Amino acid sequence: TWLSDFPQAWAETGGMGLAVRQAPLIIPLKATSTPVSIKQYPMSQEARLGIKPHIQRLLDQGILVPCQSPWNTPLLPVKKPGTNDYRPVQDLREVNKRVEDIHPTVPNPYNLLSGLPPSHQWYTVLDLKDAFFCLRLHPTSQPLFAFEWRDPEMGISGQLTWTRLPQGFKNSPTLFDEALHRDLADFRIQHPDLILLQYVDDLLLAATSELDCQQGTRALLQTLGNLGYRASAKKAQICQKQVKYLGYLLKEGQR
Amino acid sequence: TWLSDFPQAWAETGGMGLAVRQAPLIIPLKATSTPVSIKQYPMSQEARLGIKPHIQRLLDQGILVPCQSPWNTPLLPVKKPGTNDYRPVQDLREVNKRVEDIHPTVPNPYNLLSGLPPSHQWYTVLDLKDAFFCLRLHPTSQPLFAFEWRDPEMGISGQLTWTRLPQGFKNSPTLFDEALHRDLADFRIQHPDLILLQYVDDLLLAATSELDCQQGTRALLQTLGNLGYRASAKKAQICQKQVKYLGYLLKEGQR
DNA sequence: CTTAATTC
DNA sequence: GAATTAAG
DNA sequence: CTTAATTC
DNA sequence: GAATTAAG
Ligand SMILES: N=C(N)c1ccc(Oc2ccc(-c3nc4cc(C(=N)N)ccc4[nH]3)cc2)cc1
Ligand SMILES: N=C(N)c1ccc(Oc2ccc(-c3nc4cc(C(=N)N)ccc4[nH]3)cc2)cc1
Repeated sequence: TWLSDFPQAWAETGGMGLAVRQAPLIIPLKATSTPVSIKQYPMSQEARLGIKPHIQRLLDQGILVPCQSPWNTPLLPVKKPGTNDYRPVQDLREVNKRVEDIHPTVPNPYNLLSGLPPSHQWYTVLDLKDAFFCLRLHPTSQPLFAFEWRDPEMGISGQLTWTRLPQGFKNSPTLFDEALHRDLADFRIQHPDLILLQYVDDLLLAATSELDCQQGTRALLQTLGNLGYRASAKKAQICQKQVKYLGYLLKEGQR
Repeated sequence: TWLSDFPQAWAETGGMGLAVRQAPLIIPLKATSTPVSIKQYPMSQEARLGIKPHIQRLLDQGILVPCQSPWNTPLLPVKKPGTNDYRPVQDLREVNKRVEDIHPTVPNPYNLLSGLPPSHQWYTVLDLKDAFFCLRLHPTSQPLFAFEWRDPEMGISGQLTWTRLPQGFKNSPTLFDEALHRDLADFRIQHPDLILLQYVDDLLLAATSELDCQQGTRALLQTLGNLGYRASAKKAQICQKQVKYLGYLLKEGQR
């Protein structure tokens, strides 16, 4: 009943996340950067109809808000199979080129796993849902990610932008990893005998016994829920001696 | 009257050369080499008519002789401007690949000229005509360079081959340089105060005074003539303080 | 005429 | 990978 | 739809 | 240099 014991921690039962302890992020631009406004390539009705539901959902969630900005980047008619799942994909390359670089602090999977001791063979893997959207963007940095949205049948005035850390932004993974690391520092301190590996939104908790893993997982879920993050209950691998993490299969202390 | 004083040394007055002091060359094959017989691509009448005179001249000079050989390489319809000067060009690449490698002892022009002292500013440049043809090929190595020659109007049976070091053979330049160096060793010994640079068939004699250059050039021409080599009287640059050698212009001690 | 390398 | 060179 | 890289 | 990839 992991699902029922922690209603707030699961994305399926706790509503959209919001890292309440994290201050809205301010995105520094390179010293010579000036806003760039790239025109939106005309989108076909089919692509527009596919994307529409997502845009409305995000507007309802307050993740997207109307705005007028000197910045503008293109939205793409992206999918995968044939012409389904039209999730909106923003081409933020011209924005990324004007944003100041930050040190890449997210360790590569290989080195991250090196920190997994043979002594801890009871694992719990969790992946946070819509992780980036949990981090607020400071109002001053919001205009930077604006894009155009039109509804030929009288819909929206013009531009919309993100109030949360967006997908496609070059520093989103790193900024999210650093945050969360900050939010989970106390948990690590409260559970010295537990191993916690973090790779952006993918978490691995390792314990020496099934009990400790159970007690540790309870604590982690409780903490994540309270902080405003949400884990996928569907994909959760709880207290297993064999789990799939970052492309590896952890078994018998191997990999 | 350099031309009249040394009839035997100039190609224009001494007949074809023949290095009488040099033993016929034997060309060692790689340890696993076996003869290769490449078919002659059909040659058009125009190409055949252009090449014909050269082949006959060489046969008359004994430089080319009939033969039957398990080796055979192609003759090419080579020219330059449009369809003139049809000098025979043999593709000896499959023969070169089967001949044992030798150390490249011919110095590059740059290093060779480094041996030209500022003290010697009176130059004489000579280039030997048909240098390679002056070196005899041992009968045992002759079959290696065979090619096909036909005269639709009943001319030659089949193959012809060289009795002299041929053009297109990978070791001809080096073998010629080494020979000649051997033939001119005494001259260097008899003229210690003279500088003699050799680059295959291109010679540069350098002296400190116009007189020494005159006396030295006389001696060199006499020696070359007696040994069986022939210098181009037309291109000869005699006792000049400015001469063109190996692409460089030697002047005021420069280059 | 082939063939090995260099460009685009 | 189809032109373009360079060279025997 | 772009755009930067990789192949052939 | 024209395809083919990969990715925002
Ligand atoms: N596809 C196209 N339109 C074009 C393709 C190629 C182009 O240029 C060039 C093609 C070939 C060379 C070039 N080729 C060689 C071959 C050499 C050898 N191995 N003998 C030795 C040196 C050398 N230089 C130099 C430049 C220009 C245009
Ligand atoms: N001319 C032709 N018929 C062909 C041309 C190209 C062919 O293959 C390939 C083409 C392109 C790739 C390839 N392209 C990329 C682009 C990358 C990027 N910068 N996002 C990152 C990694 C990557 N791999 C790999 C193989 C096959 C056939």
